[PDB]
Amino acid sequence: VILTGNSSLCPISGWAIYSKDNGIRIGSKGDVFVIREPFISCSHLECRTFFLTQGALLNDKHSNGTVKDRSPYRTLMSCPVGEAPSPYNSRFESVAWSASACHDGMGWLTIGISGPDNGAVAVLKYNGIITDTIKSWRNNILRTQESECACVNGSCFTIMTDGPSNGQASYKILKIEKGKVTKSIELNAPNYHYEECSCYPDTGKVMCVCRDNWHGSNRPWVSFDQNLDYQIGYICSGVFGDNPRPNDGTGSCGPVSSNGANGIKGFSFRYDNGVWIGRTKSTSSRSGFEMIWDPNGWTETDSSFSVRQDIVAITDWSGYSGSFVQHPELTGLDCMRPCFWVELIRGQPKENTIWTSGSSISFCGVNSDTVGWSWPDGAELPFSI
Amino acid sequence: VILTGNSSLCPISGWAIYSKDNGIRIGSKGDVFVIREPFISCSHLECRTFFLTQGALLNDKHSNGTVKDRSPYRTLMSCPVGEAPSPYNSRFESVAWSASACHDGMGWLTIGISGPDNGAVAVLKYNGIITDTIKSWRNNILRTQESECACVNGSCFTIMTDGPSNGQASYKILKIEKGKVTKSIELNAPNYHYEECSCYPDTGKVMCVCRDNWHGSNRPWVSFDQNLDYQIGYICSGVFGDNPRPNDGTGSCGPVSSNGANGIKGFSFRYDNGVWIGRTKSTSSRSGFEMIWDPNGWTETDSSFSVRQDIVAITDWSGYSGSFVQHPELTGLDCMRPCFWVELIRGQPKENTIWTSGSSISFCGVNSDTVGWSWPDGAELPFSI
Amino acid sequence: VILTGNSSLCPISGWAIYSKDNGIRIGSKGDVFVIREPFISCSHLECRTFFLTQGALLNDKHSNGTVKDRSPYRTLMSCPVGEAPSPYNSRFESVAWSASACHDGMGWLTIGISGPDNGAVAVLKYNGIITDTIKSWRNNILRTQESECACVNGSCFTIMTDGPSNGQASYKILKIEKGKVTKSIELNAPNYHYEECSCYPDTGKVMCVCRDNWHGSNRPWVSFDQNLDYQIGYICSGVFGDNPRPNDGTGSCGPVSSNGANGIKGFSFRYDNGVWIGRTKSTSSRSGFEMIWDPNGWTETDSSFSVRQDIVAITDWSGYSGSFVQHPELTGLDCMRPCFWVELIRGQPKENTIWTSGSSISFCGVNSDTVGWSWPDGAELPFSI
Amino acid sequence: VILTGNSSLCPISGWAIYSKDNGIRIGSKGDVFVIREPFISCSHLECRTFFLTQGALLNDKHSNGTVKDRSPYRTLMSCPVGEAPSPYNSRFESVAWSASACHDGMGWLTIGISGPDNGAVAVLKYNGIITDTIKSWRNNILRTQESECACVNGSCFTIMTDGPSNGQASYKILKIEKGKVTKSIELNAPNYHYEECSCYPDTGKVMCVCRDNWHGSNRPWVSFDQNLDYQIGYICSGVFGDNPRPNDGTGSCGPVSSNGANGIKGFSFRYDNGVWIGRTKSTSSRSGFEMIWDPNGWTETDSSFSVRQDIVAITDWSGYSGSFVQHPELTGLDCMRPCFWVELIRGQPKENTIWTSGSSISFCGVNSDTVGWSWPDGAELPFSI
Ligand SMILES: *[C@@H]1O[C@H](CO)[C@@H](O[C@@H]2O[C@H](CO)[C@@H](O[C@H]3O[C@H](CO)[C@@H](O)[C@H](O[C@H]4O[C@H](CO)[C@@H](O)[C@H](O)[C@@H]4O)[C@@H]3O)[C@H](O)[C@H]2NC(C)=O)[C@H](O)[C@H]1NC(C)=O
Ligand SMILES: *[C@@H]1O[C@H](CO)[C@@H](O[C@@H]2O[C@H](CO)[C@@H](O[C@H]3O[C@H](CO)[C@@H](O)[C@H](O[C@H]4O[C@H](CO)[C@@H](O)[C@H](O)[C@@H]4O)[C@@H]3O)[C@H](O)[C@H]2NC(C)=O)[C@H](O)[C@H]1NC(C)=O
Ligand SMILES: *[C@@H]1O[C@H](CO)[C@@H](O)[C@H](O)[C@H]1NC(C)=O
Ligand SMILES: *[C@@H]1O[C@H](CO)[C@@H](O)[C@H](O)[C@H]1NC(C)=O
Ligand SMILES: [Ca+2]
Ligand SMILES: [Ca+2]
Ligand SMILES: [Ca+2]
Ligand SMILES: [Ca+2]
Ligand SMILES: [Ca+2]
Ligand SMILES: [Ca+2]
Ligand SMILES: [Ca+2]
Ligand SMILES: [Ca+2]
Ligand SMILES: [Ca+2]
Repeated sequence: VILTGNSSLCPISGWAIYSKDNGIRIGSKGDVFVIREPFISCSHLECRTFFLTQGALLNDKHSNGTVKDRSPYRTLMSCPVGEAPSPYNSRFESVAWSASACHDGMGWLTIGISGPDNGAVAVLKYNGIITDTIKSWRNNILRTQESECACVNGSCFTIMTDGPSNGQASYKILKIEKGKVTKSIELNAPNYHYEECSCYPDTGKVMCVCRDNWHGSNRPWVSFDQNLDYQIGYICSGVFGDNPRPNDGTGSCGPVSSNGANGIKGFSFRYDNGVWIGRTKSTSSRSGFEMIWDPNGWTETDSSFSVRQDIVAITDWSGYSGSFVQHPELTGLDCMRPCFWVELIRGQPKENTIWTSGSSISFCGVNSDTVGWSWPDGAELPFSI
Repeated sequence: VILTGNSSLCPISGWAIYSKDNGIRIGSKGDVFVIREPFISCSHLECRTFFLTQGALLNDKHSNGTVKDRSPYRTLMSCPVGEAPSPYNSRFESVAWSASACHDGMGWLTIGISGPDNGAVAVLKYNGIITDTIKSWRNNILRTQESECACVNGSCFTIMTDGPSNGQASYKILKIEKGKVTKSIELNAPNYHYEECSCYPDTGKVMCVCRDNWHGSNRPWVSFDQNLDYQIGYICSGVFGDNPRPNDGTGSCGPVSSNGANGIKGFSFRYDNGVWIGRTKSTSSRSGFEMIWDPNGWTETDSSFSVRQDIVAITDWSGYSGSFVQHPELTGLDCMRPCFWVELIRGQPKENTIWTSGSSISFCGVNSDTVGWSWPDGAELPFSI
Repeated sequence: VILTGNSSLCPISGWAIYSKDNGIRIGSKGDVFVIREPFISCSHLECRTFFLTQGALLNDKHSNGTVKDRSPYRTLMSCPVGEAPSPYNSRFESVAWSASACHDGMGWLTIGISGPDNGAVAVLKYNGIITDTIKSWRNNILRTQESECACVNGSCFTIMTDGPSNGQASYKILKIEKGKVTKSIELNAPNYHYEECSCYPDTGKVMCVCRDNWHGSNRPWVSFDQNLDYQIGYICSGVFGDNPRPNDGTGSCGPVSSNGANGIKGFSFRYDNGVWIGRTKSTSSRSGFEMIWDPNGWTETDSSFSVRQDIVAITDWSGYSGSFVQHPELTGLDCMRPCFWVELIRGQPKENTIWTSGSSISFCGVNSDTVGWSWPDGAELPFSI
Repeated sequence: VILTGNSSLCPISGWAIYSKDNGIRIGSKGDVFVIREPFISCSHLECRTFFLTQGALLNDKHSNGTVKDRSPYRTLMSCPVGEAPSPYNSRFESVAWSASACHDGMGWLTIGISGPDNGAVAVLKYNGIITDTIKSWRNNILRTQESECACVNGSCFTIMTDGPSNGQASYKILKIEKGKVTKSIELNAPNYHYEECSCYPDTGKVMCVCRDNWHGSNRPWVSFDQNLDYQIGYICSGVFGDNPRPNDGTGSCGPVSSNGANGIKGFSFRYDNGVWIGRTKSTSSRSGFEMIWDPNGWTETDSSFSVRQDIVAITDWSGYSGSFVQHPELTGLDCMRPCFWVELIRGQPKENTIWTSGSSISFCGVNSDTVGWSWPDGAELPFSI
């Protein structure tokens, strides 16, 4: 089976809870990796949580966070959805301090970037075998999604950035077939900033919603077909999606400069001119999480919206979030099902531990009754070490 | 292969021990979840233990049992029958503080209820994919079996309650096909109370024996066909099945008010006008367990019975119990095999630990020689934390 | 595939080492069961180590050996050959304080005896489903092999004993087909004593070599065809096989009374009128282990032998031992391959720990070069708890 | 599918990182074996890490490294590539203090040598079943590759040494078919010394690059066809491959006596008259690692080379290294892909711990962009025990 990727997004009314791993609570006693970016991706058969670890466990001296983010120890691993990430249940994928993965219907593509800041190399694997490499073209921290790539009709697609995180950088779309790059194009995007894209397939094309770390408190997007013919923009809604951000107000279809520097990995789903935005509840802190349906929010700049569904209370820590889909080949549906995961970050810099880790929760979009609540991490910090 | 569910219960004389997990004894040293309701359910290929955890391990601070029962941390997980429930051998099923699961011959149906007391939502999954949701209709702790649902001819069936635990509530039978609710009916059951139903298939229909928490010390039952044409009653035997309960005496085919408030999840199997009742040995405490064959106990009110088989001594803790079956498709028999599990609850409120957990034992009904004994939990409490 | 069991034992010259699990050394730090009787049995596909645990781990208070041997906590579990027996790698088989298991080519038969001393019940499972039970007929500790049953032509065979361990008891051969007892016969064996038989298939029949705990320092044997037509005797060699035993001398084809009380589970392989005897090196202590080829030792009473191969030095602890075979269906050979395992018992009563456990080693018979050595347990006792 | 082994080495420009297990960092907290020689080998389906353990865990008293290398506790085990080697994820292979393994397309061949120094026996297994033994022919530490054997056209091939480690010894090539030795030949190699060969298939033949422990600071090699018609030599490059070694200078096509005694397991790949040499960065210590492309280094004695790629910085420990390949049957390529692993040795003698263990990294040769870096072990020593 190659996933066709030709279906359109399912009609939905809200979000039903799909998983919660309690990784940090369990890690208080069990042997659980210190992790970041616990992104989900699915095949035609099953779903997995991918993550990066510093190859260190919770409640151990090696969890000391002072280790640079981009270390030679960092690896991309995966485990079944909803399980604490342990060396006893986790598959090794790639050596990586920035990553993506996705399944095309026939096998897993994983992308893992390691190496020095001035010459990082992305190693691409398909079915665990090295199939290609991509080296840094601007010599300044080649980096990728930290969530699932998108697959349509036997090709898979991702976005990579190279250059400053605080100014203009360079952004490329890659088309990958059985783990080999067969096409790429650089975005002609002056004044845009793309990091940490959340990309999903929809109607034979791909939509990516990303993080502007330079000068945007709304989210940039890029969409493209199988030929890499692309469009770019920012989400117009005055319901601002980044963190930090200003209070909701008048949006812009370009980068909103107020509170624009810095950011958080996030996602959104476009439905016609409307948008489901996932975002933190706080405008200043990585706290809380909510889903907002803004029926004109893709193209219109008002701060009006119609539905809010709570996911994590503002009194609890959240973190990165990303899209994942479930294809008809997996679900038996006639439409592409949208889902998302949230990383619940504990420890530094907000809390007094030597380490920083996340646990995860995830939700799937359904057209049936749902409810808002708070499903926070739940660990009591500090631990012993 | 869909399970037909058209066979009648096997002729049996007694109960042969099937499993014992020693979960709590193992968890004194190993990495074992704090759990409750370790219910067994089987496919055409294998049997699993399902359970709810607060996503915390024995001998750890997060096991602190002051946490609400209905917490956002609670998850339904499963592991192979007879193994200690660990993060290293347990599959994630659903986020849930009340649950059921069963296999239809083709895939697993899991039902996990989470969300707030005033608006809980049951998430249904078939083969791990969300297929439906059911929202609270009385805004008062939507809740379900805590043991296996029953499947017949490609549909599976369960009971949900919404409303007070100490007065009249609302009870519904759900018919589910490949994870989708295709029919439901509310029981017209004034003066009845149904919680925590133990439901099994028998001759193309389903029988549920439940817990009246309001005002009955005998057990309510409901039976129904594939169309949800139902019958209701209480078990007539003066061999009372609930805990607490009075001493054995004259029964009633309606709710026996003496010691009727409160209760424990349990089960019974109807054979003609007779009944096998599983029950605690104590009338006041969750202590001991025994199987009683009362050959007229379904419909007659005397306190006479013909066989008692000891399962757990009165000097040892017991707990929840439930039915599960093994279908002909699994066993190769021409009849439906009755089995049951018993949860052996340790810790709070009876014992001085910060936590409450159960281990489990299980038995299958056989027409060959058996013996009574005591197979208790066996852990030495307290631990270290 | 049903295993035919029609081949004869392979020609061999010695024993090549097959596995060593280091269970107790690993258990010093890891989560490893306290176990006894780590017997191996194989299918047409793979080999497993079966064992009994008290459902307690090494370095834990629950390992306290003062627990009766015949406890309600004891379970039969299995793990892959050569792996430390852990709750994280071990399959649950049966609740049992005495056990057997074997594969017929189509599925696993397990036999697990639990219950009280005066009315123990053997639960038989095939493919993990209960298929039969056998209750104590003398009301005095029904008990079985503690090693693999033997399968020939789709039937499997075992020996059970009921009665005194220090005087005349009752001994039965059972023929089991797909987990159902289809035939049994009681041995007419006055003055014989059979416990803990080690039984293997050979040329369409079964040979069992056992332990006389009453008054024999040589080993009793029983052989039988598929109809349960049997013969009985004792191994004639003056190379005495039990522990304790006298120094080698003149044997007897009946029970050798000198040092005859007490014993140890062991095995031997008959080749024509010759015998491969496995035995401890000490005559008084469960110390050392060696294989001895006595070319006339089955039928003749001299103490002469031709080959000794060391297995464990006399300065190291050994323990129970048993036969297992590998059938042509597994190996591709034209003959039945003999193998054996040895349990290396550590702790009480010989050593100052609260617990008693064994690790294991195993060897297969080959017609190619081999060498004698010592492969002892290797743990340094006591542990922390 | 038998692996043909008829393809020639893939054209490559550099080495892409394939795995990193972080074994020692993880073992600071988790249950991880003390290991040595973590060699990788692959089938037509997957790659595994094989390793020797003393059957003891990190942070435990049994890790005490005063134990002989050649102990009866040492076992060959395997786990998936990139996972910490634990008792919970590792398969048992053989009892062994020296080993090799490889897959022929149909099953795994494992070779494990145990027994005393004066009479060691190699036990060969195919699909886990004993298929042959080879006994010491010089009664002086029979020993083998400590990395994968090489398979071509249904036969697999290895090298064994018997005799002094500090003088002339005896060297044999073995040809093995389905686990059975079908041919062997002794090398007529006066004044050569072969230990710890790294052997790979290439164009229907096999090339082994080895360690001269007697009197060579360059590496000896032997190549042979399927008939065991062989050639011998030393790598001519003045870029010396052993450790210890002199500074680069004039090489020799025979053994380079300067700093020739002692050595380290290593590998090299021949391309035409050129060579990729993997080596430590230090000439005196097992520190650093680098890959050097010397385009005439197989046959010419100059110290010129054209490419250096850094793998581990000189300020970090390295250790043993070996070749492994990925066959077309696995990769879908039309050429034989070269890979290598490096063992990163921590503990004794260089560091103050009771133990010595290695973690691992591995790389595959690619014709696409790569980068040099340092991917060292990363553990902070000592631990607690
Ligand atoms: C998590 O990682 C952190 C970074 O690695 C650790 O913090 C560091 O701790 C070290 C202690 O090893 C400390 O080192 C220096 O501290 C002083 C500088 O302000 C200085 O006085 C010290 O110099 C003395 O000691 C060293 C021996 O290491 C000798 O070489 C010197 O001659 C002298 O005697 C020393 O250089 C760092 O300051 C500190 N890093 C920073 C910048 O925060 C944490 O310890 C670790 N956390 C845990 C819990 O392990
Ligand atoms: C492994 O299991 C063994 C058996 O269970 C334990 O040994 C037992 O330890 C207990 C202590 O609980 C001991 O109990 C009695 O000891 C005295 C009899 O000689 C007697 O003075 C004691 O009576 C006092 O204490 C009890 C409280 O438990 C009160 O009820 C009394 O009123 C009085 O104050 C007590 O009854 C046993 O003697 C002993 N068993 C034997 C026969 O060896 C081990 O402790 C255990 N090992 C470990 C390390 O845990
Ligand atoms: C358990 O939790 C409750 C409420 O949070 C608290 O009062 C109590 O101190 C806790 N117990 C322990 C031992 O931490
Ligand atoms: C390690 O073993 C040696 C020899 O048995 C001994 O001399 C030493 O004390 C041991 N080290 C430790 C820390 O136990
Ligand atoms: Ca921003
Ligand atoms: Ca709007
Ligand atoms: Ca532990
Ligand atoms: Ca009640
Ligand atoms: Ca009655
Ligand atoms: Ca005896
Ligand atoms: Ca003799
Ligand atoms: Ca050398
Ligand atoms: Ca050169």
